[PDB]
Amino acid sequence: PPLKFIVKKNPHHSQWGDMKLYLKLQIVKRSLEVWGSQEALEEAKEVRQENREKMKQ
DNA sequence: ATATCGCACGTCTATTATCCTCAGCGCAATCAGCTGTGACTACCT
Repeated sequence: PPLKFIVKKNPHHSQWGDMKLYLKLQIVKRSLEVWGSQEALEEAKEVRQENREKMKQ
């Protein structure tokens, strides 16, 4: 299902607020569904940072 | 004839509300990967 969000003005200045906020539980559930497991997500972020280091070098 | 009031001529000081440089989120610059065209260079059995 689509994930809803709340457009809440930032507690800081009125410079550019109106930030979107999502429920943490829904985001975690969606991430687990997409990636299968938390270990897969950890491996994905590790290989992403490794690729970032490879690209910068 | 000499001090004295009206008028003027300025000048010092102020009972009082302005212009600079740090913040998420979405559209655009960037990049790795892959492939296509052409000739080249070479290497094994």
